[PDB]
Amino acid sequence: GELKCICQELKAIAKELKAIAWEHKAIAQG
Amino acid sequence: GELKCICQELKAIAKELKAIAWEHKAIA
Amino acid sequence: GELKCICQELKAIAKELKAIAWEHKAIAQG
Amino acid sequence: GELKCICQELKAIAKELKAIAWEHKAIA
Amino acid sequence: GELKCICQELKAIAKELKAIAWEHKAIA
Amino acid sequence: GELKCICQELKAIAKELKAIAWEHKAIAQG
Repeated sequence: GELKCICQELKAIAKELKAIAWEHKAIAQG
Repeated sequence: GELKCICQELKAIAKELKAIAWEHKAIA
Repeated sequence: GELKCICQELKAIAKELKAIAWEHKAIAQG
Repeated sequence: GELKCICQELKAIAKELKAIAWEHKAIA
Repeated sequence: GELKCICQELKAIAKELKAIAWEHKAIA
Repeated sequence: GELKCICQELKAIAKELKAIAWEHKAIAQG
């Protein structure tokens, strides 16, 4: 069960980092 | 119990990153 | 020994990200 | 398939962090 | 030696995040 | 093969976070 959780949470982490990346780009573009 | 710990900490990490993401949403 | 280290370092990582999150909120609040 | 998933997601994470890093390069 | 590598890299990651955190402390 | 990938990607992640850290410091220094 632990490995499934780890997979799931890393998916969430990748998701949020993409959001942060897109927000940085948006901020830089004015 | 290491794998359980790893799962738990990653949950926390995901939570904090969401908080950071929603902050960036603000201020464009 | 490796898995213990991994657990320990992820604890540290979660800690620092919470710090960063709180600092962002503080910055946004003026 | 959990280990494969973990590998794949870490790839994505590395990719996004590089994007963030290059943004910071801009604006000094 | 993969698990050792993972441990080592996570140590580095924690270190860099602490640096980033203390930067944010500055500038409020 | 999966563990090798995980090791490799974490190396990349550590690398980018160091870059981000250095950029923050540079920004703070004016």
